[PDB]
Amino acid sequence: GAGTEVQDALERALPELQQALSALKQAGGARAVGAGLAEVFQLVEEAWLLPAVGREVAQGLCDAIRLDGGLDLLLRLLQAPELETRVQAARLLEQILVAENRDRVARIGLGVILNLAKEREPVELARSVAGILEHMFKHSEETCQRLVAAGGLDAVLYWCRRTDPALLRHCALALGNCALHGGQAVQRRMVEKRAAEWLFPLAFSKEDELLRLHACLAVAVLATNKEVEREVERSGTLALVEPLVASLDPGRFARCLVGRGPDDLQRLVPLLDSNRLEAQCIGAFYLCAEAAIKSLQGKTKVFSDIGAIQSLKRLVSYSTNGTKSALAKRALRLLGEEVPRPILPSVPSWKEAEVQTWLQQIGFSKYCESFREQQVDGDLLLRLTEEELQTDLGMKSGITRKRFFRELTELKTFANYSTC
Amino acid sequence: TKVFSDIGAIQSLKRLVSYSTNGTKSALAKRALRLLGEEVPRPILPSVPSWKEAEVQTWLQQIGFSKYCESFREQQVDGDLLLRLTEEELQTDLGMKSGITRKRFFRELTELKTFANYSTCDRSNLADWLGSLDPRFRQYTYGLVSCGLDRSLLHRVSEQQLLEDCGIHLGVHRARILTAAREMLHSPLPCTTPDVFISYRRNSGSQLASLLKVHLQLHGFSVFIDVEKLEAGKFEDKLIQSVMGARNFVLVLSPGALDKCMQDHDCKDWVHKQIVTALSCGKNIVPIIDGFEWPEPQVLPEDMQAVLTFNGIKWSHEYQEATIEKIIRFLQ
Amino acid sequence: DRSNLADWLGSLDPRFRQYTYGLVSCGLDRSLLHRVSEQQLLEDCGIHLGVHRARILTAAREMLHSPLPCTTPDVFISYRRNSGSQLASLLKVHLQLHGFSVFIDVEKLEAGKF
Amino acid sequence: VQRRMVEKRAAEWLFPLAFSKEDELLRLHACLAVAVLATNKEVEREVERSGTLALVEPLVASLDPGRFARCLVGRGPDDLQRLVPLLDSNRLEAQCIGAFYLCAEAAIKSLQGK
Repeated sequence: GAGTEVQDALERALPELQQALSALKQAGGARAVGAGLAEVFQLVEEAWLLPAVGREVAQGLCDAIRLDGGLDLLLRLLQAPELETRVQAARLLEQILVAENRDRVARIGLGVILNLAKEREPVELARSVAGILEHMFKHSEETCQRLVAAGGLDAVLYWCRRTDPALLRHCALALGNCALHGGQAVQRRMVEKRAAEWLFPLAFSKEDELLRLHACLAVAVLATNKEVEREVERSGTLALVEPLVASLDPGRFARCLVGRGPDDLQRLVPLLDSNRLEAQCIGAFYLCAEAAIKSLQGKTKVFSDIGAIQSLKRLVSYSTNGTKSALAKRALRLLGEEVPRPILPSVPSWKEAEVQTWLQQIGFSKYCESFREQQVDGDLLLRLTEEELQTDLGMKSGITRKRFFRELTELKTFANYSTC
Repeated sequence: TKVFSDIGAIQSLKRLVSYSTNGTKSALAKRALRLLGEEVPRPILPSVPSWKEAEVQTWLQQIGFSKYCESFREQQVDGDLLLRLTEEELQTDLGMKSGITRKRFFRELTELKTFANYSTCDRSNLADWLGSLDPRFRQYTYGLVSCGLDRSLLHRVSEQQLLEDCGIHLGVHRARILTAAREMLHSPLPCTTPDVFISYRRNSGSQLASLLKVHLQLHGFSVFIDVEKLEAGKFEDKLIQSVMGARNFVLVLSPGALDKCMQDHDCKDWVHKQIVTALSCGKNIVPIIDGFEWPEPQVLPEDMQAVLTFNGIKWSHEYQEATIEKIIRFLQ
Repeated sequence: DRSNLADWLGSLDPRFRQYTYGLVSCGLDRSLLHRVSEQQLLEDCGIHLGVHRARILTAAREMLHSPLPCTTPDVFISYRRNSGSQLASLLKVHLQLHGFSVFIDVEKLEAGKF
Repeated sequence: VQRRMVEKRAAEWLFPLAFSKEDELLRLHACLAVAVLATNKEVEREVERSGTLALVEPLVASLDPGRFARCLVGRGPDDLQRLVPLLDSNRLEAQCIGAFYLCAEAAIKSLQGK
């Protein structure tokens, strides 16, 4: 297996990590410390930059740094009043924040980081600080809330008036991870601090493409917050979403990844079941990119259990948006799934045929027989009832009935009536 | 390691994590769970509205009701059909024949709702309102908002409806909420064009233009930005009207903006076009120097040379706040 | 319980105590007992002796009548982080027991927000 | 067809090949051959008399699944299924070679995640 090869690369790097750890123990003014930092940075850099299976190599490296020297070492280096020390150490952090690294650095010394945020002048420093927070806003709602009480939100917002590419990429990605990982009152805090009004200069850039894309994923998941929905819209930012999604391509940046796990994907399907245009389009976009990637790897099963496939059968069935429908179909075919036809809006005039078609298009094809028996058509459908279903159509589970009526409503919600 | 089971804290230790939110608490709980060598459950999903059948099964296990996971995957119980589960539904269709079971399942279901998030479904936080009423009134947030009700409309519900539609059964709670509502009506009665146009180089000043937009909007200034990324389609049709609608006219003097406006006597340059129309309508024109060097008058077409007469404002990328208050002093 | 519906039912009748949980499992307390219906006490609170129902209820409408249930620092503590800490806590206790809004440097870090 | 094979001394010519001191995949596949043959009871008695199934278990012991699973990067949903009958047989050789190839393809399909 390749695991032996990863162990091989480790048997090389771990000694280098010991050399570094040694080099860090001597409290050099700015020379030996910085040297050790810079080198161990490259050691884990080529680990991430390992063209072979090198992800888990870097994971083992950060594991060793946590089990040998921990983070508290680096934490104290962050309180060393010398800039360069802080900067380099922060760079190191920026590459070592694994989930467990996040847990530790949170529990022990996130407040130190919070002290680093108050100072923002060195663009190289600020870049690192931003990325660190970005990874940290992925940890826990409590962690976020703490970052919110602290100027852990003020800093990323102050940093939206500068021009560093990686910095702004960090800030956008950060606030996006925040909103998706903050919590109800947290999104509140976001908008109440003019969050969208500072996601604006970034999604609007003529400079970077992933910058705007993520910067719009942010406002998009925000749109899942009805409570601030009205303020988000008033910011004048959700306009930029659909044009941009139209502009770019799923695959062209799916290959800029090679993406997510079974939980960073699932935190997005709620973007597809929303009521708003922006959430649907960005959701279909990211889902199409990850569908291409997971089909390349062949891991096309996760989507089913998280179940976006059903939604992808709805952002077309009752769709009306071209870009939305196109991206949805593209993800459906990259997942190799039955693209349904756009159903007929003149639901009054549905004959038994489209009744059967529709019955399938909701995964209730299991009843198509019963309905073709009872001649359910565009009228007898819309006036279906409880006793009718449960008794004559044998749908014995109200839990079924409760669901069928749900979809039936959404259908009517789409249904046209110019005939009746 | 057997005493804990019979005293039964293990169940609690599966709850000081499941609906946990405290890091130290959760950590110590997991540590005890592993020292007892017990299945640490995952922190369940707060967006209970959006629970698919999967997490429904996961949760069903995480309460020791995995014995029903089969029945629920059969009935497609999800983040909605779950929250609206009822007595007859459970006992009859889901075969949970013991009410003593049902009484317990509903107990946990309540605690779940007590934790459940609703940022997708509520619109005006009936959640915290019920919460501020009673810390355990939160258990009917979805029970309500599944009936088109909110703050502003709670004041006219009947008691009966709250029994029939909202599915609450503790008549005491019914009277309590209702009385709270008629008071919500009484003391906290829920009652019922541009000013600034942005002209900017399509690439260079775009960044700073967005910055100015943000600033002035945060200061309450109706600002119009050239949202279009094409500079095409309707060639100078609606944007000119937007110019006419903005009393104040903002222009970012970015490097390389005016050289494509020089000697465009054909009025082809959209920026130039906006310059001419804003000049003609006598708007409050605001040019903003940032890295741009002043050109010759004659090299510009006469219809746009008038901008050189207005005050140039240099932008400080540091004192952007002071730069913006200075900018605001010029507005009308 | 939060406000001892227990002893209240007790002071009413030594064997009325048998519905404490029967009540507080319905969000009721002292201050809110005065507006329960009889029916609720049959349906929600699950008591069945209608005599007891009338008796409690009558007691409540009286609870409303005679015993109607109605609705920054002054002192800062500076102390050595280790030496005076004990005596500082003592002073805190004393002055609080005397009704003095006292602020103690609760933080054990002397760090964070400097 | 397997009849025709053995009747033409098939195993007796799979012998010089699974016995090679030269190639490792050569013998391995050369033994997979006699192994699936062993699923033929009708010739089972002749296969055994050829004196070839002896070499199977020693060889399987010698080599490794992964070391040659990486010599692939394997099969599809039908070139795999034509082998599980090697695991449900009654004989030692079929079981061992079947578990071997299955372990290699399990490593590969886990690498891909399939």
